[PDB]
Amino acid sequence: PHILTIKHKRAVYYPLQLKAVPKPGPPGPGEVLIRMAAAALNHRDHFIRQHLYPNISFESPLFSDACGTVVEVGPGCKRSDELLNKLVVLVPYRGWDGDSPDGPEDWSAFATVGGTEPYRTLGGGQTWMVAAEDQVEVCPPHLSAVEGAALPSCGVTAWRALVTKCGRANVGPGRNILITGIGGGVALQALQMALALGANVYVTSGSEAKLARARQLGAKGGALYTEQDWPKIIAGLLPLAHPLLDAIVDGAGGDIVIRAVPILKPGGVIAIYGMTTAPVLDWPMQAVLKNIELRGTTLGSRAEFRDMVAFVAEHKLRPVISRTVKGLDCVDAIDGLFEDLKGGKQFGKLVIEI
Repeated sequence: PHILTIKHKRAVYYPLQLKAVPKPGPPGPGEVLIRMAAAALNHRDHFIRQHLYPNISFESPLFSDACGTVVEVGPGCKRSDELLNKLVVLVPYRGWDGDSPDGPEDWSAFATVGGTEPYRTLGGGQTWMVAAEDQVEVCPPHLSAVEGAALPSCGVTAWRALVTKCGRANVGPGRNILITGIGGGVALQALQMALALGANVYVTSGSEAKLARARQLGAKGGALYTEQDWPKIIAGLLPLAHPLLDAIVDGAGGDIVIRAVPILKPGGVIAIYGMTTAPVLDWPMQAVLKNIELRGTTLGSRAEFRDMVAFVAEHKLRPVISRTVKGLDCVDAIDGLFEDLKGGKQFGKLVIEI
């Protein structure tokens, strides 16, 4: 019965602390007890380690991705027979319900769990977890604990960025979707989802090895953003019957807007979920004239999460996994997965078997 948190140090990097804590008690009313099986590391957790993320905590278990087996259900559980002795996935947030799709109703109530305040009971870096029967969803029956762990926070982000940010009309048969920086956690998730939705999915990478792996997964074409004319290369791959891109799922920022306007249809959506390059963009006047909308997105509503797992459970989508450390005890191995995150040279998710 352990828990994995960061500890104080003094441009910083907090070391990992393995604390032995008592086993959680019986589940309260409407709560379920979860035997943790696997926790996936996410890109957000790297900024927590350098304090570049708001509301970090030296007491909350880390990782926003948790997958475990519900062992005990509490009194008054309406999803009891649905969750008992089954693998479930935690929603990686609270304070965002399905009745407000545009965003959380109260920004002061919304918080991202995992290594942050105030929800110190929710997190993947722990052997046990007690949580509400509404905060978990039934893990797709075809995924292992490692695969289920790699889904929640990067799946609902990609799911929302397609069906709501881009628009279901833009992720269908005959539509052209560019997904920049294939190999990242979020870009891979949408690569599968946009293909299963029926789009003509094209990708962008920095290495020729990552490009080929993307074509192995179903990418109808790709380019290299290291090439000074990558919009024109992607432009050439588009069919004659529809020579333009419908929407873009970018998570790098940079010059994406000024590069993509000439190859994007009027009314094209640039659904941005991250800005790794620079914390600012470049909005040209040609994006205004083309009625182009840069739609920022992050995670998703509670209904969009439930919608997400059901879509993955139906078409049997599986996430690519890069590495996997067998043991929350091995803190040096878990630390190794952090250096591999910073390097940005990866393809798939980095998970930890609990």
